[PDB]
Amino acid sequence: MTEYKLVVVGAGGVGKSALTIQLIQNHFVDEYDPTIEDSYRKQVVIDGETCLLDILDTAGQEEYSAMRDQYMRTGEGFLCVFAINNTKSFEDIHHYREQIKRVKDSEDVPMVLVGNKSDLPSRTVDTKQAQDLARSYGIPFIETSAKTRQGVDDAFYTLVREIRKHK
Ligand SMILES: Nc1nc2c(ncn2[C@@H]2O[C@H](COP(=O)(O)OP(=O)(O)O)[C@@H](O)[C@H]2O)c(=O)[nH]1
Ligand SMILES: *S(=O)(=O)c1cccc(S(=O)(=O)Nc2ccccc2)c1
Ligand SMILES: [Mg+2]
Repeated sequence: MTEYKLVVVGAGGVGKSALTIQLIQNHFVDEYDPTIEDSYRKQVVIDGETCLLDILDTAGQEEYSAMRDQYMRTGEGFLCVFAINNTKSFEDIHHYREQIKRVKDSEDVPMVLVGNKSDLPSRTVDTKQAQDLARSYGIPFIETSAKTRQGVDDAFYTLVREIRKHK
């Protein structure tokens, strides 16, 4: 069946592991070693079609590793994640997006900007700010909460649909 290679990038602490574990396993994890990089798998149905998702959840110390580069080159779509309560993580988005364009040597790369931790009231990044950034990159912006599951499926399936159309 059709397989999709997705990569979740963003500053440490933004919820990459929580988002991926929520999608794959339907559990919210509040204590996941931030140094663990791992690939996750799940069969899902998207628009009536069964497909296999392969998802790389990234750890900071592997950023410039050869193995990370292999996964990035073969990756087909990228979630760029920040937390809506952490301005620094939002400021960092350009760094992750720049690395993707470099490794793929392309402007036409499926990506979604993800604003996570939407269930937290102490917001510091406005949705309008993130939509403007998303617009400037030509990508969708999806609000998520790994805790409540808000937008989790939407974020990953939107990326899959982007890849599906890109193919
Ligand atoms: N309230 C809330 N906490 C979250 C959310 N996503 C992640 N977290 C928490 O943020 C911390 C870091 O998340 P983690 O998945 O380890 O981030 P990573 O470093 O990007 O993998 C953990 O304490 C998680 O419980 C969310 O959507 N809502
Ligand atoms: S890894 O051990 O090279 C690995 C584990 C599971 C799946 C894959 S993959 O062939 O599907 N490549 C990939 C690339 C980007 C994001 C996820 C998976 C590789
Ligand atoms: Mg993690």
